[PDB]
Amino acid sequence: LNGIKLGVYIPQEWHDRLMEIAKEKNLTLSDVCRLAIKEYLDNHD
Amino acid sequence: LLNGIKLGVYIPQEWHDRLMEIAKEKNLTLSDVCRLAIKEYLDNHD
Repeated sequence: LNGIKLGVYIPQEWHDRLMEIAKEKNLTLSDVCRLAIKEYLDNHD
Repeated sequence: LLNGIKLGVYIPQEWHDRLMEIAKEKNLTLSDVCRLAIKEYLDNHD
């Protein structure tokens, strides 16, 4: 994407479970990452 | 090596500057805040 980069390290299995979701949905791992981010941010009004 | 793999995810500024603000109120790194944004998300896929 554009805008502001992230350089987070996460648990190896997490990644995988994020890579299998991204497959299943026809997204990339960034896409699904933004998904969880925006979903988090939505929780916090 | 608890953590380990790196992500590079290009996200809007708004999500960026705003995640930052949550961190400072939970006292966390910008990075903690995502780690759980992600974990919760992965939890909510059963």
